[PDB]
Formats: sequence, C-alpha cells, structure tokens
Amino acid sequence: VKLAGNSSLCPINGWAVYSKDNSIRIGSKGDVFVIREPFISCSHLECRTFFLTQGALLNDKHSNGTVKDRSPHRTLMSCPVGEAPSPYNSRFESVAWSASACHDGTSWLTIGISGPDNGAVAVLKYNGIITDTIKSWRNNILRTQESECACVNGSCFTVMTDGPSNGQASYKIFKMEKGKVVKSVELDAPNYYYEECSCYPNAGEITCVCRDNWHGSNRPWVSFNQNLEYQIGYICSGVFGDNPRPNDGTGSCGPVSSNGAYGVKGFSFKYGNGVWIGRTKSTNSRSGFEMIWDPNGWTETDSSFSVKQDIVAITDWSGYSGSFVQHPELTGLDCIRPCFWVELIRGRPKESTIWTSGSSISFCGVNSDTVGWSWPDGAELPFTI
Amino acid sequence: VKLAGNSSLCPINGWAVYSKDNSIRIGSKGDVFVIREPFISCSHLECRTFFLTQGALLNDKHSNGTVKDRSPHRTLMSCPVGEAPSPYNSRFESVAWSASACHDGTSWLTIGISGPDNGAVAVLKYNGIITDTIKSWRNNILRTQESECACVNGSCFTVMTDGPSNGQASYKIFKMEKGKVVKSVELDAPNYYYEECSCYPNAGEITCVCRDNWHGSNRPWVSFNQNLEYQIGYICSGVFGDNPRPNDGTGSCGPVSSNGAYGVKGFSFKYGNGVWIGRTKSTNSRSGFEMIWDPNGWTETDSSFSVKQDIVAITDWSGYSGSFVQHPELTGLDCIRPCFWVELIRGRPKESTIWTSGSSISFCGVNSDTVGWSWPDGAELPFTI
Amino acid sequence: VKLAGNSSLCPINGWAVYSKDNSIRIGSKGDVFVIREPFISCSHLECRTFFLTQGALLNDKHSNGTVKDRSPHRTLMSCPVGEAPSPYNSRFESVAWSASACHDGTSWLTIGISGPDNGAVAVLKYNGIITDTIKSWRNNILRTQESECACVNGSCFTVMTDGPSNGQASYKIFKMEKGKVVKSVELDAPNYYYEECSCYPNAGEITCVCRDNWHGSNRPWVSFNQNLEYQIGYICSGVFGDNPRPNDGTGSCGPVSSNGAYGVKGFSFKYGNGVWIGRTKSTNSRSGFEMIWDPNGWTETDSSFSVKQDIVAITDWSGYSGSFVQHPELTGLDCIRPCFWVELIRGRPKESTIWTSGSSISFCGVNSDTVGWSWPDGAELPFTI
Amino acid sequence: VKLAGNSSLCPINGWAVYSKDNSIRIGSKGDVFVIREPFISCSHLECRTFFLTQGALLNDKHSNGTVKDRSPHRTLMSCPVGEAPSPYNSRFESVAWSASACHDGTSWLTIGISGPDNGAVAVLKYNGIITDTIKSWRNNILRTQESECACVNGSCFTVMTDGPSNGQASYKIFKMEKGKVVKSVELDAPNYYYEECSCYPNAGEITCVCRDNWHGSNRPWVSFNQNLEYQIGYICSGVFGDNPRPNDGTGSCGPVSSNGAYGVKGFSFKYGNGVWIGRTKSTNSRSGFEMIWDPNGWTETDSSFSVKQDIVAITDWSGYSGSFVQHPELTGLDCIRPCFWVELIRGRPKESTIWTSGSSISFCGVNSDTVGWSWPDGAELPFTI
Ligand SMILES: CC(=O)N[C@H]1[C@H]([C@H](O)[C@H](O)CO)OC(C(=O)O)=C[C@@H]1NC(=N)N
Ligand SMILES: CC(=O)N[C@H]1[C@H]([C@H](O)[C@H](O)CO)OC(C(=O)O)=C[C@@H]1NC(=N)N
Ligand SMILES: CC(=O)N[C@H]1[C@H]([C@H](O)[C@H](O)CO)OC(C(=O)O)=C[C@@H]1NC(=N)N
Ligand SMILES: CC(=O)N[C@H]1[C@H]([C@H](O)[C@H](O)CO)OC(C(=O)O)=C[C@@H]1NC(=N)N
Ligand SMILES: [Ca+2]
Ligand SMILES: [Ca+2]
Ligand SMILES: [Ca+2]
Ligand SMILES: [Ca+2]
Repeated sequence: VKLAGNSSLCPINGWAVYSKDNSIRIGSKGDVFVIREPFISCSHLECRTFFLTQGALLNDKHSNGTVKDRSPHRTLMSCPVGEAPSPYNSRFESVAWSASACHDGTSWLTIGISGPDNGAVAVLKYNGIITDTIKSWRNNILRTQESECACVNGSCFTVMTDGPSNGQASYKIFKMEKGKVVKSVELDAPNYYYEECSCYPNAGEITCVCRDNWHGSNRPWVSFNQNLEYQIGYICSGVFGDNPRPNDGTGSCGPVSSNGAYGVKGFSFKYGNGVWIGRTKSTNSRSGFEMIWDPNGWTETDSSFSVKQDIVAITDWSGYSGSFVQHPELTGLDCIRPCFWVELIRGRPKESTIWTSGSSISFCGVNSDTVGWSWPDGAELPFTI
Repeated sequence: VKLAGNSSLCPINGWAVYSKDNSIRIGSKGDVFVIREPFISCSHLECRTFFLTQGALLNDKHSNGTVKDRSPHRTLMSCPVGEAPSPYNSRFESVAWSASACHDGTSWLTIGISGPDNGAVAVLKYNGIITDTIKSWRNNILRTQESECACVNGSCFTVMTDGPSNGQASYKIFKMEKGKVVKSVELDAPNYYYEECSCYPNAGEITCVCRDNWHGSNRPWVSFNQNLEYQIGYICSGVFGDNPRPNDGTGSCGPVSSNGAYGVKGFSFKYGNGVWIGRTKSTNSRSGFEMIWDPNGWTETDSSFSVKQDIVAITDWSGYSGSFVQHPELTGLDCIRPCFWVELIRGRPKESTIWTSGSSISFCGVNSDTVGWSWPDGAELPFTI
Repeated sequence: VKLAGNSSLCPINGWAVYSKDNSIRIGSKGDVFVIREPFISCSHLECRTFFLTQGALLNDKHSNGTVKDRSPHRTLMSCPVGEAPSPYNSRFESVAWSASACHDGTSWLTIGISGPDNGAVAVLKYNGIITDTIKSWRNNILRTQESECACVNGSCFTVMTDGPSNGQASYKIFKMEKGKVVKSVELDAPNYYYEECSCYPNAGEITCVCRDNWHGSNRPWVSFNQNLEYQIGYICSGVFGDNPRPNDGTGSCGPVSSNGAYGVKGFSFKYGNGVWIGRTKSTNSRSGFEMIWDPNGWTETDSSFSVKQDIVAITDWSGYSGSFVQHPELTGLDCIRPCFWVELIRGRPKESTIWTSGSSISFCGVNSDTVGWSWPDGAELPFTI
Repeated sequence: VKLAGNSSLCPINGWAVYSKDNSIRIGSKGDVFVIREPFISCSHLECRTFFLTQGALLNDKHSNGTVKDRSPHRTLMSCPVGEAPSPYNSRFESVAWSASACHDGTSWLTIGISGPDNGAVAVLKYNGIITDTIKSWRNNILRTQESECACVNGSCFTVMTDGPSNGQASYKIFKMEKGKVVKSVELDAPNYYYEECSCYPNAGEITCVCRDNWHGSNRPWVSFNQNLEYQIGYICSGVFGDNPRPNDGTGSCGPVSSNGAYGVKGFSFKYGNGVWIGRTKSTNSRSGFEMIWDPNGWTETDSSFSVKQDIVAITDWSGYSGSFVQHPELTGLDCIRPCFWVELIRGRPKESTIWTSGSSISFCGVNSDTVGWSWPDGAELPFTI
C-alpha cells in the first residue's frame, strides 16, 4: 500500500535526539567509509541513512584528496540509521556523486548522478532495478537534492539543477511513478537560484527549501501540487538561513544579496506563515547548528523569533542539513512527523588532513519536552593518516 | 499478542551458564565498541544485549577517558546475546548515557537519556519511533535502570531518579503503553534512596531491587501494581547486597548506614519471604560475584543462608549486575523464568589504562543440577593502547 | 514459479551504470577477498555478484602468488551486487577454480570445478545441496563459463570445455533441471574453439559468445534450443572482439587467425543481424573497455559501426567481461533486459605486486539517454604488501 | 514438521567437495576466531558450522596458550557453512569446552559443557533457551561428541563420557525431546572405551563410531534403537581407523591394543557389513586424510579394501573428523545423505607458534563421479604473532 501523504505536519514544540552514528570516531580503527552528503529517509517499515561514499575507508591512503566533489568511484549506499557506514553493513544503491532517495510505500526509489561534468546522467532505480534515466540538459554539472525525495499517493517528487553555480541556472521539478518520470516542469524563476532542495510532503502538497549559491543569504522555496503547478519565493525572515550570511537584520521575500554567494545545503519547515529554521551558528563557516522557531518568518521580514534550541556548539564543525519525514503508515500517528539530520564535516578544507568525511546526527519534531545541547562529531584530528 | 506477565516465577535450584561475550578479549584485535552498563532483555522471539557505547572502539585513541560517565557520543545499541558488540553486528537504538529497554510482545520499547546534567531528557521509542519524552524534574542527572523495564498485559514499567547522589533524591515510577507515559507516581520515601533499579514481573506485580548510593549497604526495594500502588522497604538479610558493604552481620528492613555511601547496580529475586541475592565477593571493590540463596532473607535480619554458588572469583573484576526475565510466550513454560547478567569491568579506575569497558556473562534460573565456577573477563591488560 | 525465458531481449539505445564495488580500494584497509573471475547473476528477487576467491585477503601475505589460476583454496562465493567481497558479507557457494551460477526462479544452481588438472570434477548444487557431478572427459583442465548460466522454462544451460588451450579441444553443452544433468551434447566443431562462454536467453533460445584461445581474434558463438539442437559460427564483424586482436579491418564468419592465440573472456548481444560488442580498448593488453553497436555486425564482415560508448579509458586496466540478464519476473518489464559486468584486474602480471585481484563495474541496457565515461578500478598500487 | 529419520542411507560411490572455509588463511589479517573442534550440522532448511572458540582472534596476543583444551572463555558458536568464523558472522550458542548440536526439524538443540573438571555441567538449549542440564556423574571431565547429535521422529540422541581418559570410563546414551532428557542408559561395556562419538541416523536406528583413547587402534561402535536398546562392538577391519595406529594388518571385533592409547575424533559409515572409513594418512600424527571403502570391513578382519580416495596429502596437517547427515526434508531425496567434515589443525603442538586453531573442509556422499586430491589448510606459519 502506497504512502498517502495526505495528512498535515504534526504540531511540535521542539526537537528530540533521534540518532548519532559516531562514524569518524569509529573509523579511526574500524572499516568505515569516507563519505559526505548523507541523508535519512524512511519507508512504512524502516529508516535508513543514505550517503555518497568516496569508494574508500577512513585512515587509509585512498582517503587522499576526498575534499574533491566528483569522481567515478563515488557511490550511493545505505545502512540502518545510527550505524557507522561500513562495507560490512551497507547496501549498494547506485554509482553517484549526487543523489536522492525515497520510498513510496512499496519500494525504494533511488536517483544517482554519475558521468562527466559536461554530460552527467541521473540513473533512476525502483527496487534496485533501473527504471529511467535523465540526462544533463545544460551540460554543466547536473545535480540533485542530497536528501530524500517526497512521495504522495504513489507519486514521488524531486528537483534537479543544471548550469552555472555562480549565476542563473536551470531548475526542473520531476514527478515519477514506479521510478519512471511521468511529468517534469522547468521553473520560470528569473533572478532565483535553486539547488540541493530539502523537500517534504504536507497534505498532498510538496514544499522544498533550497540553496541559493549565486546571490542569496536567505533560502529560496518552491511548493507545488501533484500536477507540478508551483509557487516560488524566498523565506522572508531576517533570521537568515544560509551559510555564509550577514548578521540577522531586515529580511526579503527575494534573494538577500550581502554574503549571498556560496551556501550550504539546509532546510526549513513551514508552519502556516511561521517557520522552523535549521542553520549553522556561525555566519562565516559550517560551524555549530541551531533550530529557530520564527512564528511569522515565512512571510515577515523582521529578525525577531520566539524559540532557539541548540544542536551543535559554535566551537564544533557542522555542514549540510536536510529534512526527512516519517509517515502515518510507519508511526501510527494521524500526521506527518517532521525530522532533520545534520552532517558533521571533518577534515579539508578547514582541518590539516589529507581527507574529508562527515558524521551524522538526527532529531525528530515532538510535541513534548526537549532540550538544547551540543552533539558534535567528537573525533580527534588529525588521524594516523 | 502482548506478554501476559500473569504467571509466577519458576521454581529453581540454581543458575546455569547462559552466555559469555568475551568482548574485551576479542576487542584486542577486532572492532569492538568501548561500552559500559550492558543489559539483556528478551521478546517473545529473541534475546538481545543492550549497552551504552562510548562512540568508540577498543584499542583506539578515542577510547581515551572512557571512565567518564556521560557524554554526547554515548549511544544505546543492541546485538544478539553472547556476541561481541561491534559496529558490524549492532543495531542503533538511541542517543543515551542512561538507558532502559523491554519488549511488550509486540515491539521494543527503548528509553534513552541524553542532554546536559541540569536538564537531561529521556527519549522513549516504540519500534524505533519516538513516542514520548520525559524531562528532568530536579535538574540533577535524570537517570534510569541500566537494565530491562518490566511488562505486564501490554503495559511496561520503569523507575527514574533525579537529584543528589549523596542525599535524598526524587524517585518516580512510570507506566507506559506503546512507548507513551500513561501514569507516573513519585515515591513517598523519606530516608530512602532508589537508583539503577532491577525490575521484574511476578504474577501481575512488578518488583524492583535497587541501589542506595546515599547511606545503604543493603538494597532498597519497591513493588507495585498495574495501577502504581506501591510498597517500599529494604532487603532485611544480613547478607548485605551492595558494594561497598560491611562484613555479613545483623541486617535492617531500613538502610544499613556502615559502608552505605556509593554502591553498584545489582538485583535480587524475591521468593516468598526468601531471596536469591547476587553480589560481588569483595566487600570493598567490584570484584568477584556469587549467588546466595537466603530462604528467610527478604524479611529476616540474620546472616545465615542455605546455598552459595560461585560465578566470578574474588581475584577477578566484576561490576554491575541486573535481572532479566524470559516469559512463557518465549520459553513455552508455565512460569516466568528468572535470569541475570554480570558486567565485567576492565580498565579505569582500578587498572593502568586510558580506557574503561565491560564484558558480560549471564545465567538462567534452572530446577536441575548446576555448578559454581569462575567465568571472568579474561583479557590481559594493558592493551597496545 | 520458474523463470519463463520466453520473452525477447529489450530494445535499448545504450548502457547506464549499474554498480561499482570499489573492492581493491576498500581492501587497502578493509578485509576484502583476493578474487578474480567475478560475475553477476539475478533471480526473481535479487542480484548477486559471484566470484572465485583465492582463500585470502588483500594486503595480507597469503595474497602472495595469486596470479596463479588454480589451487585447492579457491572458492566460489557470492555477495549482494556492488558490495566489496568480504568474509563478513559473502555466502559460501562451492570449492572451485572455475564456476557458473544461475537462478531458475526457484533456487540457485551453482557449478564449481575443483580437483587436479588431469581429473577435475564439476560439482553441481541446487539450493546449496549437491545434485550432480560432471567429471573431466579429456583429462585436461575441465573449465566452464566464469559467468551466469542461462535458464528457460525450468531448465538451465551451460557450456564446458576440456582439452588443450592451444589447439582443438572438446566442447559440451549441458542441460540441467533442479541441478541435475538431463541432457548434454558435444559440439561437432572442427577448427573452432569455445571457452568461457557468456550465455543468455532470448525467446526460448540460448545464445553464447565465447573465447577462442587457439587461433581466433573474433569471438565464436553457439546458439541452441531447449533440446540442445545447435548452430555455430563466429561473429563476422571486422570490429574484432577478443584481446589480443588486430586493428579493425575485414572480418570472417570463421576464426580470424592474426593475433588469434590467447584471449580474454567477453560477450556480445545479438540483435537481429546486428551486434552490441563489449571489448577492451587496447589491441594488446586488458586495458580500457568500450561498447560498440554494429547494426550488421553479426553477419557482415565490414569494420564500420554506428555507436561507441566509453566504459573504461585505455589508460586503465580492465579484464574479463560477461553478460548477465534481468528477467520479467524480477523487473516487471515485457522483455528480457541485457546487462554486462567488467572485471578490473590489478596486480600481476602487468603491475609490481605479489598479488592479483579484480574489482567490478556493471551496466544495464536502457532505451533512454546514457553517457560514455571511465569508471576504472582507482586503487593506487603497490600496496603495503 | 519433525525430521522423520526413517529412511536409509543413500547409496554412494564417492565423496564430492562440499566446503572449505580457509579460516586460518583469512585470519592472518581478518577478525577470525581461534577455534577447535568444529562440526557441521543441518536442518530442514540450512547447514551450519558449529565450533568451540577460544574467546579470542587469530594473530592477537589472546591466542597465546590456545593448545589448552578447557577454559571459562571457550564458547560454542555457529556460522553458515564454508564461511570463516568471525564475531561479525557467528551466532552465540553456549558457554562450552565440549559440545554437540542437532536440529529436529523444528528447532536447534545445542549441548554445551562448561565448569570445573571435577563437576562440569552440560547445558541443553532448544531454540536458544535452556531446557535441561546434565551434571558430571564421575567427576572427571564430562565430555560429549564434538559433532552433531542424531534425530529421528522428534527425538534426538547423544553420547557422553565421564571418567579417566587412560582406562575404563563411564559411557551414557541420552534421548531428548525438545531439549529435555526423557531417557538415558549407561553402557555395560567392560574393556571398551567410548569418546567423541560420531552418530548418524539410518532407518530409525542410530549408529555411533567413536574414539578409544585407552587401548584401541580400531574404532568402537554403538548402535541403538529409539528405546535405547543397544549393541556394541569394534570395527573389525584391519584397515585401522584411529590415530595413532599400527600398519594395516589383521583386525579385531575388540580393541586392537598396538598403538591403542590416545586417539583422534573420527567416524565411519556402516553399509551392510561394509564400511566407509575416514582416517589420517599418517600412522603417528594427525596428518593427511583419506576415505577408504572396505566392503566387508564392519565384520571381517582382513586389511584388503576396494576403493581409496585422497582428501588431504600426508605432507599436510589434518585433525578431528566427523559425520554429518542431510535429511530428505532438506534435500528432497528418498534417502539420508552421508557427509563428513575434517578439522585441519594448525599451530601447537606440532608447529612453533603460541596458538592452536583449526580450519575445516567437508564432503558429501554422491552416486556419481568424484576425484581424490588434497585440500589442505594452506596457511603459512608462523604468524606475525
Ligand atoms: C554535484 C556537486 O559537486 N555538488 C557539490 C556542491 C556544489 O558544488 C554546489 O552546490 C554548487 O553547485 O557543493 C558541495 C559543498 O560542500 O558545498 C558539495 C557537493 N558535492 C557533491 N554532491 N558531491
Ligand atoms: C547517569 C550516570 O552517570 N550514571 C552512573 C552512575 C551514577 O554516577 C551513580 O549511580 C550515582 O547516581 O554510577 C556509575 C558507576 O559505575 O558507579 C556509572 C553510571 N554511568 C552511566 N550510566 N553512564
Ligand atoms: C580454469 C582456468 O585456469 N582458467 C583460466 C583461463 C584459462 O587459462 C584460459 O581460458 C585457457 O584455457 O585463463 C585466465 C586468464 O586470465 O586468461 C584465467 C582463468 N582462471 C581461472 N578460471 N581460475
Ligand atoms: C573435553 C576435552 O578436553 N576434550 C579434548 C579431548 C580429550 O582430552 C580426549 O578425548 C581424552 O578424553 O582431546 C582433544 C584432542 O585434541 O585430542 C581435544 C578435546 N578438547 C576439547 N573438546 N576442548
Ligand atoms: Ca547563498
Ligand atoms: Ca550503597
Ligand atoms: Ca583469441
Ligand atoms: Ca586409540
């Protein structure tokens, strides 16, 4: 039976710790993949961590140069949530340096992009079998979510981008059924930039919060039907969501140009005209993490907010973050539960090592008591090498 | 179908060896977690060892300082009984530095406490999904069993403590159904101290035997209905159960104040007005282990007993111990079978290493012939480091 | 329910990346088998990589001399596709230095050849139980596919060879049901040489493309019914398929004698009178890999072709390659899907190491957009040793 | 449904290779248990290798002194057949320095002996739950098969010994149903010695071939009903089965006293008044292995035989060997299939290492063509240490 995706998001008060894989700490001795761009996605039965390996293990010479984003050796793999990603516990999914994945209630859909920068191809698989292919249409690093796609009523949804990372690019939404593209639409979004979208279902409608790598310190959003009829904007809150960014100030419901170049993958959950914003604590680097409840932040431009929950201290490295959801058919609830993960990047460029890898933590939205703290990576660098 | 928990404890004569994981011996070379506070719990189908990892492996630098009790990296994980806890065979359960777990016949309930000492939060999960949260009410190290909760008739029961470890603290019993707290009661127990309770079901009633860290060399007990109507006392036997303790002498059915400060997690099984006591062999340190049958020891104050079965020699390290149970729906018996595990602590503070970890052994109550021996940890310290 | 094998091959335009195991890269640190002769085969439910271990792990002294083809320690094992072959994730199949395997829709049939060069015995197993034996009939290295057998309608088919590798040998086709030989036929093929056949089903008929180690630079083929009534020939295309070989030129629908001695395991898919040829890029060594569509190449002798898709660069090592198929009962398609794997050999004789091993990549035929690239082994030799 | 055990042994011509785990070779680098006394046993669905670990891994300091037979750290564990025994692939069964195991068609029965030499206790488990206990009755190393028990019609059968290893001891047969002893009988066997019995079912009757450690160079046998009504004797063949032994000569249907002290675990399969004998090739040491068909050897005293099949060369170490069986409900045959395993011991006392461990090979009886060879351990000693 297919995930309905017809229920609204659960009301929540805060975020309870869900997982921590301690991957880098464990990899000091154990056989743990060098990875980055991890994400969590759930079915009607289980929750899995997906990740892009570098086809190499921590503390081994083949970890050399793994700051590098794209290679033929990068693979999408998955393991049960909270476990350190190892060749002994991980399922192979796809050859990929950019990925997405989601379960429709029947099978896993995985999307894996590999190939050359000027002609990359997204390979779609449904239950591990190739069901479709999407080829680069702008010949400039075809690239997708690095988090879970969204499913409603037997149809699953993703966003891909193609073109410059430093200017106007091309943005497409894709609708797939049983791993096959049945509809796509190019966004008519001049002056906007979409990348690395974190997309979730809410009462039959999909909302994505993305990365403006071009000229935005706030995050752009797209929301759409099951017919791909869409609306676009930027989160108006002056509690700026990207990294880097300016100090909190007067928002825009377009791109905030100070410190708008570059970015980091992130997410936010829309609650009416309010927003839950996950962001780094640093304005400059991928350091720290916090959840902020801003009850008029989706549409209003002020920097005032109601509630900050600490997740990672400023003195500790963070990285990418993304939404994931737990559906009624898994939880038994009457609503869709919002959750999030944070990637905890260690190594290059910030630290003197030959390698780059990430750990993960995750949290679920809860309508009971919670607490702020710091759950950092905890590895001691550098390694034996 | 839910575990009934309506049957009485099996009649037994002694204890037969059930498991030994050899974790520390194996971890000298293999990828074995640094752990402490292990415990065993069973379902209608399987038995699992739960444990608090230090988010690190034995013989690796990240094992440095693991004598330390609480950190953000500590996680509750589980593996099949008797297997060495490894990232390759362990299921992730929760982020936790204090834990409990039990199966109601349908799903695993896990309880994991993490967060700061002044505001820790117990995260409850049912089938791996968060179902409730309990926040520290005295802001002083919220802490739970470090052994299995008890289930009867689709309801599961645990004890938590909050407050000083050196004086009067606050003690609550919790009743949960499908991982959600449905009732709780604070114990009216002036001059008593409860901690690290080992709780088991017996004919619809739960009995816990706990640790008085304040001023008790004997163990306190609580027993209660499914309505949380309770009775309290201390084991009267002059065969004192805690560590440290005085020499065996004249018991109290209150706290025995000589050597009553500090303690160790332990258990006992009440059999009428008699008791099976598991305890260290040393009066001073966590060394050795023995089972003692004292047939009037629950209510009488003398130091005479009938039967001693050796489990670990005085010349070998022991540590925590706890009860676990095997229900009729798993065993096919007409009674609830009592079992116990012992944690075998190696390293700090007693030995010159940078790390602390534990192995485990376990035993089940049997109505046939058995034998005393020593089944110690067997690792040779120190390690390569 | 048995795999029907009554459907035709899917129409395709190109090849989409399916897997990459990164085995040698991972084995630099992790516990990965020294292997060669890997192959992929699927059931109605899963896809597995089969391989011949050397009964040893990479970067260990027992990897010494593993360029050697046959030993008592060689074993056939399998693991899920795309995972590095490890003692922790691999199923034991058979004692073997030559092998085949395939699933009939009910159970795995495995064929494992071990024993002395002058009297080797093929052990057939069905669901892991020995169901038959085939003994060497020419007393000179009995040897089979090193890729999947072919199944149609509850019957499975393989080819074995016995005799000289440098002249006329003896070639038999075998038909088995439930792992038991029910019919065999010796090919009447004077001046032909068959070895290491890659065999696939197409509408109830089996086609094998093989290795002429004697005097053929093009590949021989056999096709047959379920009654073992056969036809024989060589691929006529002047796009020569073997390694070594001459430059592309004027083909033969017999063996092309320039550079015809020695060879490499390979495959081709017949599409009418056209062919998809997989071959090394080098004419001399096992280097590079490419797919070539030659639309009249099965029967015509010219060297012109329509479509080249790059798979591995000339500057990188390749090795064996083979066909595998995915049936309608697994994919839900109305046709049999063609796929292929490539073995990426590292070490001896081409590189200064004490050992020889292979990685694998794989690709599936798709009727949508695809891209050429290089997905090489990526290990950096030599190893610690 | 229970294994019937009512069918006769399959007619066979020879032995086909079934498995080889390469454990010691793999353990040079990988995390492989130090073990000895392995054995294979099957259910209606799977085949598993059982083994007595030393609670330690190969090439680690805790392997020191593992020539030693009994310790508290020895555990019975199991893994799928042909896989190297690792903490990552092995199921914990029991705490044991002597063991037996067998499946009745419903669940695994395991028997594990631990405790002191003067009071050891056999712990019986059915589906991993303790169902009975058997205590030493002569207070002198209670000891059992080190191979599979035998099951017929929902009842399982084993042999245990207690007393001197250098003279008359006490020998009991045990009948169990659902892991509980329902009948036992002490053998009235003056001048006989039984130990380490290899027992198999044949048409409702159990036959065991054992080790006379006292004064027998030939093997003793017991055969019995489901009522424990028994007959006893020694294999009459002058093809002597034990190690050490004299040269082949004139047999006895009592103990052959030359070279009769000490022994090695072994087996034989009775076929009418004929026997299939598995034995070392050396008369002195545990070296080499061969299968011999002696068609009148059960009852006749001559040294002539019909058929020798080589299994391990004299120049290579062997060790224990034992029978195992595959029942009709697993294989689909109309008969019980005979199989055997050989333990390949490396290290002490014969080789200069600090440790002792064993690999395994196995073979099944087949009515088709087979071949003799040598499949030795293949590890190169000594190790890094
Ligand atoms: C496909 C690709 O290379 N994506 C990049 C991503 C990208 O460079 C920016 O979003 C600009 O478009 O940046 C980052 C990053 O850490 O900023 C990592 C991602 N790496 C990987 N997914 N491998
Ligand atoms: C939550 C916490 O830190 N609990 C402690 C426990 C505690 O200090 C005493 O019971 C006093 O309250 O003592 C010990 C101990 O070994 O004595 C270990 C436990 N460690 C862990 N559970 N991590
Ligand atoms: C059974 C056997 O030894 N087969 C050989 C194969 C063979 O030598 C040639 O085809 C000539 O007949 O060559 C090769 C090879 O790399 O060329 C490896 C195979 N190795 C293994 N399958 N182990
Ligand atoms: C229980 C016990 O210690 N059994 C011994 C066995 C025994 O010494 C002889 O049969 C004499 O009775 O000998 C041997 C042996 O290698 O000869 C190993 C067995 N070791 C183990 N099963 N651990
Ligand atoms: Ca930006
Ligand atoms: Ca105390
Ligand atoms: Ca050739
Ligand atoms: Ca003897």
